[PDB]
Amino acid sequence: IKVFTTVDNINLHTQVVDMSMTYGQQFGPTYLDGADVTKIKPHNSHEGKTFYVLPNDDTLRVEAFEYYHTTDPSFLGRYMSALNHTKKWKYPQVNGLTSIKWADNNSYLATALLTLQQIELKFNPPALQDAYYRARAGEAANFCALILAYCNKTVGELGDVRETMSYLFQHANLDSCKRVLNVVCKTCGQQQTTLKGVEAVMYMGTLSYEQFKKGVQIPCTCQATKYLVQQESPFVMMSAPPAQYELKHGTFTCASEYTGNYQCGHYKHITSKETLYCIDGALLTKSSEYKGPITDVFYKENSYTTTI
Ligand SMILES: Cc1c(N)cccc1C(=O)N[C@H](C)c1cccc2ccccc12
Ligand SMILES: [Cl-]
Ligand SMILES: [Cl-]
Ligand SMILES: [Zn+2]
Ligand SMILES: [Zn+2]
Ligand SMILES: [Zn+2]
Ligand SMILES: [Zn+2]
Repeated sequence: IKVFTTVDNINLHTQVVDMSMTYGQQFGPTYLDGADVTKIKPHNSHEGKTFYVLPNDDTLRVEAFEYYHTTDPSFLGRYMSALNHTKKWKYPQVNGLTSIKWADNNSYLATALLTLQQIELKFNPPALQDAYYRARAGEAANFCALILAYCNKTVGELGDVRETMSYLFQHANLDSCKRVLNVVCKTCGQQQTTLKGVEAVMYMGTLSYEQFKKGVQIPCTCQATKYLVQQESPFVMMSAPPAQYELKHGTFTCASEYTGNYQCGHYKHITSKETLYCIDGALLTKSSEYKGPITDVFYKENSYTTTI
């Protein structure tokens, strides 16, 4: 039988396999829709199908770099292992967002996936960008399997939305983003650093974008005030340890609810549309008011300068 071997599922390579030998002896580690067939001999109904293989020549290595933006040999295999599960998850439309039916601890992925459908991101690696597009359109198995691989998580492992968003933002074009903070000490006085890229969109310490513009209470080298002078991003992520927080319809984009123990707990997603919508995977609920344990709030921005 003839088959196609790729690394990216774009450059397909016709292959004349031997039927008596395993894939493993001929190509090296070989996969089919995420399922490892390394140790299997070719069945007949495998004829002319696409198998992913671990880059075993320079052409393939270069093609893998250009599609995934990593040369880590574990990557292809971790991706394939995730996909082998994520492809059996369900991806219902809830309030015109692709969510995930709860399975294999995916609270955090659903929340990241819903959040990503509501903010402006361009992913640098083609495999992320192509899968993201496919995901907003309702088929998201690849996109979730990729998030798992890129974040060094595996199916069932407990995940933080804020770490996940953080890892993913490092594969997105934010080069053009900018945060100017000014920090004020009673004794040291004033200093302002610029931050760029990921560090420009994410702050750990309070949920309220308002409070950040009005400044917050951080330590000094000698108890100071860090305030926000200038923001140039399409959004901001404001994060803090879970605390009872009030969400007011129209003052934020969307948010992460986190209920339970450090790590063992469960993420839900609140999005501000015409009313407040709470998406718990496949389950949807709505109310005009919301008060509950929030850990991340996303906000819309273009260009803010301070009047201070
Ligand atoms: C940290 C983590 C990991 N590594 C994996 C899965 C979930 C969490 C978590 O508890 N995250 C929440 C949002 C969280 C993040 C940060 C501080 C927290 C303190 C108490 C309870 C929860 C806290
Ligand atoms: Cl890179
Ligand atoms: Cl990248
Ligand atoms: Zn090629
Ligand atoms: Zn890259
Ligand atoms: Zn599974
Ligand atoms: Zn000081």
